Amino acid sequence: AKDCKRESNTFPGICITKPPCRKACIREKFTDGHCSKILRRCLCTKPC
Amino acid sequence: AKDCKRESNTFPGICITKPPCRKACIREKFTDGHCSKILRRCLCTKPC
Amino acid sequence: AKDCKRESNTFPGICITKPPCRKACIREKFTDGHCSKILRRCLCTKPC
Amino acid sequence: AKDCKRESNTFPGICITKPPCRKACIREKFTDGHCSKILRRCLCTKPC
Amino acid sequence: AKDCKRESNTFPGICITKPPCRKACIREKFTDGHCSKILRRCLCTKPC
Amino acid sequence: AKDCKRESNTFPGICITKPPCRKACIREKFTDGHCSKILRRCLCTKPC
Amino acid sequence: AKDCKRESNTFPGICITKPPCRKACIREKFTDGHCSKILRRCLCTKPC
Amino acid sequence: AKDCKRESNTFPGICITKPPCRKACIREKFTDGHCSKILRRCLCTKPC
Amino acid sequence: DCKRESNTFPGICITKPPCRKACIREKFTDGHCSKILRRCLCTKP
Amino acid sequence: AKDCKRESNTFPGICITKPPCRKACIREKFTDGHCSKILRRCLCTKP
Amino acid sequence: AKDCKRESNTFPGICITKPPCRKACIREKFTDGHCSKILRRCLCTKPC
Amino acid sequence: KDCKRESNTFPGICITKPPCRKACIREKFTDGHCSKILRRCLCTKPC
Amino acid sequence: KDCKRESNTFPGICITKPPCRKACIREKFTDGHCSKILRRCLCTKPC
Amino acid sequence: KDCKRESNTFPGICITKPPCRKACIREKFTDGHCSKILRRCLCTKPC
Amino acid sequence: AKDCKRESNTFPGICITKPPCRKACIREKFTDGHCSKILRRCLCTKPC
Amino acid sequence: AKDCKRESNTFPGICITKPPCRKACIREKFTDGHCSKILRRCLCTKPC
Amino acid sequence: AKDCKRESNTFPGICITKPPCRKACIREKFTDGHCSKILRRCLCTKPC
Amino acid sequence: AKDCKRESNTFPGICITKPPCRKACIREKFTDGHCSKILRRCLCTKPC
Amino acid sequence: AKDCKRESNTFPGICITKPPCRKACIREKFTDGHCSKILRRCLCTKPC
Amino acid sequence: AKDCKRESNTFPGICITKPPCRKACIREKFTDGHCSKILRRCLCTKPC
Amino acid sequence: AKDCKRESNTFPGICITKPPCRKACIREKFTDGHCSKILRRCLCTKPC
Amino acid sequence: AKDCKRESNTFPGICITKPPCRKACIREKFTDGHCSKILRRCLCTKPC
Amino acid sequence: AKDCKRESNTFPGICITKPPCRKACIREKFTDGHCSKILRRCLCTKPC
Amino acid sequence: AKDCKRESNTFPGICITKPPCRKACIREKFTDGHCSKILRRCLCTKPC
Ligand SMILES: CCCCCCCC(=O)OC[C@H](COP(=O)(O)O[C@@H]1[C@H](O)[C@H](O)[C@@H](OP(=O)(O)O)[C@H](OP(=O)(O)O)[C@H]1O)OC(=O)CCCCCCC
Ligand SMILES: CCCCCCCC(=O)OC[C@H](COP(=O)(O)O[C@@H]1[C@H](O)[C@H](O)[C@@H](OP(=O)(O)O)[C@H](OP(=O)(O)O)[C@H]1O)OC(=O)CCCCCCC
Ligand SMILES: CCCCCCCC(=O)OC[C@H](COP(=O)(O)O[C@@H]1[C@H](O)[C@H](O)[C@@H](OP(=O)(O)O)[C@H](OP(=O)(O)O)[C@H]1O)OC(=O)CCCCCCC
Ligand SMILES: CCCCCCCC(=O)OC[C@H](COP(=O)(O)O[C@@H]1[C@H](O)[C@H](O)[C@@H](OP(=O)(O)O)[C@H](OP(=O)(O)O)[C@H]1O)OC(=O)CCCCCCC
Ligand SMILES: CCCCCCCC(=O)OC[C@H](COP(=O)(O)O[C@@H]1[C@H](O)[C@H](O)[C@@H](OP(=O)(O)O)[C@H](OP(=O)(O)O)[C@H]1O)OC(=O)CCCCCCC
Ligand SMILES: CCCCCCCC(=O)OC[C@H](COP(=O)(O)O[C@@H]1[C@H](O)[C@H](O)[C@@H](OP(=O)(O)O)[C@H](OP(=O)(O)O)[C@H]1O)OC(=O)CCCCCCC
Ligand SMILES: CCCCCCCC(=O)OC[C@H](COP(=O)(O)O[C@@H]1[C@H](O)[C@H](O)[C@@H](OP(=O)(O)O)[C@H](OP(=O)(O)O)[C@H]1O)OC(=O)CCCCCCC
Ligand SMILES: CCCCCCCC(=O)OC[C@H](COP(=O)(O)O[C@@H]1[C@H](O)[C@H](O)[C@@H](OP(=O)(O)O)[C@H](OP(=O)(O)O)[C@H]1O)OC(=O)CCCCCCC
Ligand SMILES: CCCCCCCC(=O)OC[C@H](COP(=O)(O)O[C@@H]1[C@H](O)[C@H](O)[C@@H](OP(=O)(O)O)[C@H](OP(=O)(O)O)[C@H]1O)OC(=O)CCCCCCC
Ligand SMILES: CCCCCCCC(=O)OC[C@H](COP(=O)(O)O[C@@H]1[C@H](O)[C@H](O)[C@@H](OP(=O)(O)O)[C@H](OP(=O)(O)O)[C@H]1O)OC(=O)CCCCCCC
Ligand SMILES: CCCCCCCC(=O)OC[C@H](COP(=O)(O)O[C@@H]1[C@H](O)[C@H](O)[C@@H](OP(=O)(O)O)[C@H](OP(=O)(O)O)[C@H]1O)OC(=O)CCCCCCC
Ligand SMILES: CCCCCCCC(=O)OC[C@H](COP(=O)(O)O[C@@H]1[C@H](O)[C@H](O)[C@@H](OP(=O)(O)O)[C@H](OP(=O)(O)O)[C@H]1O)OC(=O)CCCCCCC
Ligand SMILES: CCCCCCCC(=O)OC[C@H](COP(=O)(O)O[C@@H]1[C@H](O)[C@H](O)[C@@H](OP(=O)(O)O)[C@H](OP(=O)(O)O)[C@H]1O)OC(=O)CCCCCCC
Repeated sequence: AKDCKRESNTFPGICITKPPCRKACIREKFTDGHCSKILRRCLCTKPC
Repeated sequence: AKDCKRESNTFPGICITKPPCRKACIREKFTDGHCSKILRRCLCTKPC
Repeated sequence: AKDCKRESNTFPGICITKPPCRKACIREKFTDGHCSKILRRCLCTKPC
Repeated sequence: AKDCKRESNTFPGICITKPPCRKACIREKFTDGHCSKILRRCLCTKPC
Repeated sequence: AKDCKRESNTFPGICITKPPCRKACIREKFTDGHCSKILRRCLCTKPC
Repeated sequence: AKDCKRESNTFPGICITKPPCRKACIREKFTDGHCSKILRRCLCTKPC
Repeated sequence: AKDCKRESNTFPGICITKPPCRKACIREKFTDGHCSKILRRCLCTKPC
Repeated sequence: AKDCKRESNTFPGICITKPPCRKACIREKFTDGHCSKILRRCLCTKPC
Repeated sequence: DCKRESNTFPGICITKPPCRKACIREKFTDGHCSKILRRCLCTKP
Repeated sequence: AKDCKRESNTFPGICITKPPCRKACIREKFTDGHCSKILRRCLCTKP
Repeated sequence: AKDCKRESNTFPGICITKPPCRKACIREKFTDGHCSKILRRCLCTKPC
Repeated sequence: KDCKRESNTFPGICITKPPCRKACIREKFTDGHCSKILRRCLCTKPC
Repeated sequence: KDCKRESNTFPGICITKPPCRKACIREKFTDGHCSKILRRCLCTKPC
Repeated sequence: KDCKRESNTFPGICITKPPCRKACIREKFTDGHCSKILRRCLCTKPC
Repeated sequence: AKDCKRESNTFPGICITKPPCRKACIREKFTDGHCSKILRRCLCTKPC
Repeated sequence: AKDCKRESNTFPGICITKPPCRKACIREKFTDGHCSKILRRCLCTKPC
Repeated sequence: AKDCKRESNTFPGICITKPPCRKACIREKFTDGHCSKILRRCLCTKPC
Repeated sequence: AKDCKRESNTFPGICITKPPCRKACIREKFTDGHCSKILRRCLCTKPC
Repeated sequence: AKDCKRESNTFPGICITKPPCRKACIREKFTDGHCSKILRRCLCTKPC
Repeated sequence: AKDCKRESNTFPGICITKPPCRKACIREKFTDGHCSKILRRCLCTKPC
Repeated sequence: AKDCKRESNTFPGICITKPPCRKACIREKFTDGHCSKILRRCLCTKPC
Repeated sequence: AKDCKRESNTFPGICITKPPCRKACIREKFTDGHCSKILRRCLCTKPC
Repeated sequence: AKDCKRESNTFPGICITKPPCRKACIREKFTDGHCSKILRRCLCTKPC
Repeated sequence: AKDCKRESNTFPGICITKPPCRKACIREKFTDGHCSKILRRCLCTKPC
């Protein structure tokens, strides 16, 4: 069972590396964040 | 804009109608559930 | 669930990053904006 | 002036004709509803 | 509140982005213009 | 070389013949109505 | 050369035979009328 | 409804844009010209 | 040879003799029914 | 109505555009030529 | 946001529904099991 | 095979294996390799 | 409404209703009408 | 075929056969099946 | 409540009327035969 | 060539794989069963 | 529930009726032949 | 010299890779098997 | 086994019927040719 | 020009890189092998 | 095994058939020419 | 190696065919010009 | 006007930040070096 | 004045960066090599 997921509302650029997307997701009260594989979107995750 | 989303862990088959996927997601402590477009998965949603 | 969606009327080009589409949607009396997955269109959103 | 659009949360089955989807959308405080052409979803619309 | 629709009689090329189709429709006494997704036609709209 | 068209909101079933679709469109303040070719929808038309 | 063509505005039924479709076209200020191949529509023709 | 139409006799190739087919129709004593949807033919329209 | 649909034929073309006479009145040499649409198709040189 | 139609005999290729079939069909002593939509046959026509 | 993952060694066929793969993974000392999206493989998951 | 999971601690792009392998051992894994296309640091440990 | 079934005894194309109605009554039905498009003799009787 | 009629008690859209078959049995029919395109619950019984 | 269906192997033409197709199906030890709606095929039926 | 086929009367769900529909058809005194192409129906077959 | 199928090598035109396709298939050492539903191809069949 | 073709009677799942379908077709006394592009069916082949 | 395939090099037009493409492929020392379904290409086949 | 082409009969899974597909095709008496662009199949090539 | 390829600099229109594009590439000192699949471009090829 | 690329400053409309775009780039002191695949822009190239 | 653009020929790895790409482009006789949005390519820019 | 393109025959891995693809292309008697945009293939270029 993976965590929930919602695209970041504060991430401005194109998700290349994981640490930058995690930093923006933590502002949105998420526990982690990673880049989408194809569209390169910053996806925030949290235990649901 | 959306809310937190995750695939259903308890949905048995193909998601075609919404009520069967909604009832499975509410049992998983979610608020709603809808069918994915192509693979017809039962995606559970809840406010983040 | 999701918010109410509509395509932007003032967005100039191709939706590649979020900030250019969010600002164009906010000027259209919306609350947020994001890019369409394939056609890369600026989609304006706001709570129904 | 296109309306804002969102998929119905209450329409159970597959959208084939307009009246059943329009009934579920108007019940959700929307002004109209129509079927998607390929996937046959019930899309609710209301002015915005 | 869905608007009517008629293909533009003045659009000289292929509907690739929205602004040039919106401007060509306003000159035809229409209120909005959008591109058809497949054939890339400029479709004008107005309240009806 | 066409009129402004929009799908009917009151037509109950499948558009097979023209009169039943034309009557529902004139009631909707349109001038004429015809069946769509493939999906068999009642399309209301009126001069732009 | 080939005659100009337009679908009949006043044909009530399904274009099964040519005599009934031809009579309706002449009442619409046309010279002849024939049934379409697939969708069984009453097409009206006149010199051009 | 619609205007009486007939395929152009002088348009040289494939109908891609509207003005090139429109000009070939006005030279054939017509008022407008548009491209057919799938076969991409130059169709000449004029008021009946 | 050349082919054209009949304008004088009143109904569905089931047999050939009814369509053959209707085409001869149209100054054609023969008339036969289409395979599927059951139309009276006149033929002439 | 319609004009008398017959498949062209000189033109042996596949009817892609209208001008090539309209020209070669006339050289068979007809008045017009066009392409069939599906089979792309050069169909001759005359009154 | 994801657990430790490996393809099942005891799942015979192609993963279509979740219950068949989940039962095979638990017998392999795993906590869950889900189908891959494209290749439809039975992937077993357990907390790292 | 082993149990696989993407590294939570690798900072950049997985260019070579040793840097990702060390970062996975600090996450209590036994090995790590680069993803073939996206160049991610995937940690591996025996299940 | 009534229960519907295509006539098994009607010989040809359903052009007018009375010929199809007579054939349906012989099949222990109450009425029969021609279909819109295919012109079939469809029998009707109360379920 | 058997005498068919659309169900007057089936509320939604016919997708699977069991839910429509039960509605037709309550309507004094023997079986029920979905229409192929419109997905309507058709009730069948021996004429 | 249908019977066992199989397409005729002896019908030589297009299934226009039913008596010609029913006769050819009886020679194939089938009890009945009817025309298919769209493709106009001779379909032979018999109790399963 | 083909066998006599009739849609299954006891198949509860939707035909994705052959074994589930084959067992339902053998249960109905048929010899084999397969999934239809589009509507995913379970079709029972047996030698005529 | 079907026989082995391969398209005819010698069928000259469009498969409209069955006997012309069956004749060309039997000469090609097949037992039967029928038309393809849409593309109107002559398909030869023989027991595998 | 194209081989004859028939759908597999024994292949359970959905044809994604060739080895699973080739193995099932070989057990059915066919020489080869492959996946269909769109519907992902297992099709067996052997010399006619 | 399946035959080796290569597109025809001498076929002049658009592949509609099989005999024109088969004759062209045999003129190139292939054994058979067929028309591709969508783009209508003349494809030659020959045992590898 | 282009070589004769046939899908590999022995390639295990998804064609990501070329050398794994080349080695399998050379073993099958072909000269080279490359991956199909979308479906990622191993295609064996050799002079016709 | 594909030849060295470059788009034609002199081909005027949309590549439909091979001879017109092949003739233009021979003028440009190439050995062969074919039409691209989707965009219908004239691509000149020659041995590397 | 690769040349530099800049959009044409003088190309008026939409890049459908290559010859018009290549000629417009030579007037801008470039060596070649070609259309973009999707946006149909006239991209000029010359040795950088 | 717009500056010419070309991918770097000496930048050895994947770009993430701008300064490393600018230094590589200036060595290649360019005036600036920015990195592509998605593919992370070091693109060199200089006035045409 | 563009060059001729051909995919590398000897590039073993995924085309991530350009210098590795250039080396593989120069060994194949090409002048330069770059990575493809979507499929990340090593394309070799040389003057025609
Ligand atoms: C040439 C253009 C062609 C269009 C290319 C289509 C462009 C395209 O592929 O991106 C679209 C997007 C995928 O985008 P992307 O890969 O970046 O995002 C992934 C995707 O959302 C998965 O569904 C997620 O897994 P899950 O759901 O949480 O389990 C995954 O989350 P995670 O696992 O990483 O945490 C995400 O990374 O998905 C679609 O909408 C289907 C499009 C339908 C395309 C239908 C094609 C048959
Ligand atoms: C590249 C093509 C493939 C892309 C696949 C990408 C799959 C995917 O993500 O859904 C998109 C589409 C849904 O089609 P569908 O007609 O049901 O839904 C329409 C679609 O969402 C349009 O984008 C909407 O317009 P817009 O957004 O407001 O502008 C339109 O709203 P409106 O007109 O009523 O206002 C909707 O009706 O699906 C496919 O194209 C093929 C399905 C594949 C499986 C087919 C199974 C039958
Ligand atoms: C091959 C591409 C397929 C993608 C779909 C193609 C993309 C798409 O949007 O489809 C619309 C199509 C239209 O069908 P339909 O004939 O009913 O509607 C016609 C269509 O809107 C034309 O564009 C209209 O002309 P125009 O615009 O005013 O000039 C015409 O009006 P008029 O001329 O009579 O006045 C209308 O009659 O319906 C499907 O095929 C859905 C089948 C889905 C099957 C549902 C189950 C899966
Ligand atoms: C791939 C594109 C083709 C399909 C989509 C095409 C959809 C579309 O564009 O509508 C046109 C067609 C109307 O068919 P229909 O036979 O009623 O009308 C004919 C048609 O309009 C021809 O184009 C006319 O010739 P032309 O143009 O004036 O020279 C001809 O005039 P005439 O010369 O006889 O007097 C008319 O008779 O409708 C379908 O094909 C639906 C079949 C699908 C039904 C569903 C089947 C599953
Ligand atoms: C195989 C099944 C075919 C049966 C279906 C064939 C049915 C058929 O023959 O119609 C032509 C249609 C394409 O015609 P196309 O879309 O270009 O032209 C439209 C068509 O004529 C409509 O009927 C018109 O509406 P209406 O009627 O006046 O109201 C419409 O007028 P308008 O709206 O623009 O003003 C026209 O735009 O189909 C094909 O030929 C595709 C060939 C596929 C390629 C295969 C051949 C290589
Ligand atoms: C059916 C048709 C078959 C042909 C379609 C062939 C297209 C194709 O299938 O590719 C996808 C394939 C497997 O995809 P598939 O969706 O089955 O498996 C997913 C994939 O392994 C992800 O990487 C996993 O996420 P993550 O990494 O752990 O975060 C995910 O785990 P989880 O989300 O469940 O936790 C898995 O479900 O993997 C490739 O990249 C091959 C190179 C692609 C081609 C590269 C082109 C350059
Ligand atoms: C192939 C493309 C062209 C189609 C031409 C092919 C010819 C064609 O159009 O077939 C029509 C055929 C029968 O139509 P037909 O008019 O003969 O008979 C009517 C039909 O059975 C309706 O379903 C009934 O409605 P309902 O019982 O009251 O609910 C009606 O009952 P009633 O009211 O009289 O008592 C009957 O009269 O219906 C199909 O199978 C759907 C085909 C899909 C149509 C394709 C849509 C594009
Ligand atoms: C979802 C997209 C929207 C729908 C788009 C497609 C719209 C469309 O195709 O309509 C089909 C619909 C009936 O289709 P549908 O499959 O739902 O209903 C079947 C139909 O009534 C047959 O006639 C019945 O057989 P029969 O008669 O007893 O022998 C059959 O009974 P059974 O075998 O199950 O027991 C029924 O299941 O009604 C029309 O025919 C209108 C003519 C349409 C063409 C009009 C041309 C003028
Ligand atoms: C995805 C779009 C759908 C098209 C897919 C095509 C779907 C397909 O493969 O069937 C062919 C279809 C049916 O033809 P047709 O009406 O002659 O045959 C009927 C059909 O087999 C039904 O399934 C039968 O009911 P059931 O099964 O026993 O319950 C019915 O038996 P019954 O009830 O009378 O006893 C039969 O009458 O005709 C076309 O070609 C559509 C034009 C397609 C050409 C498209 C371009 C013009
Ligand atoms: C538009 C026309 C649709 C008519 C489809 C009518 C129903 C139908 O026939 O489906 C088959 C087709 C392709 O499906 P698919 O690729 O899985 O199967 C192939 C197809 O049957 C070809 O016809 C075969 O070649 P041939 O015949 O031996 O020459 C080929 O065999 P081979 O070459 O490998 O040996 C098969 O692999 O699917 C669709 O077009 C629409 C599905 C999209 C989803 C539908 C949802 C609505
Ligand atoms: C969207 C459907 C529209 C109809 C498309 C009908 C389906 C269809 O056309 O398949 C082919 C396509 C591409 O296949 P793919 O790219 O893997 O393989 C290429 C393809 O075979 C080309 O035809 C080859 O060129 P050519 O012939 O030698 O000149 C080329 O050879 P080369 O260049 O490498 O040397 C091959 O690489 O695969 C799909 O999209 C399946 C989507 C369905 C997936 C269903 C998943 C559920
Ligand atoms: C669905 C997306 C639509 C397909 C997109 C298909 C588009 C395509 O084929 O290549 C473009 C893109 C490269 O993106 P990338 O950002 O690296 O390169 C940009 C591109 O060159 C633009 O043209 C430049 O803008 P402009 O012209 O000078 O104004 C821009 O330079 P600048 O502005 O910074 O100076 C460059 O950054 O590649 C992919 O999409 C990766 C495929 C992964 C996803 C595959 C898609 C399924
Ligand atoms: C229309 C949908 C896509 C059809 C693809 C049909 C075409 C096809 O199969 O390959 C194209 C593309 C690979 O593109 P890729 O980026 O790898 O390679 C580029 C491509 O070959 C261009 O055509 C080249 O330009 P040109 O031609 O020389 O001018 C360009 O040369 P250069 O500029 O670098 O020097 C190359 O870099 O593959 C997909 O889009 C699959 C994405 C997912 C699609 C799968 C959807 C299910």
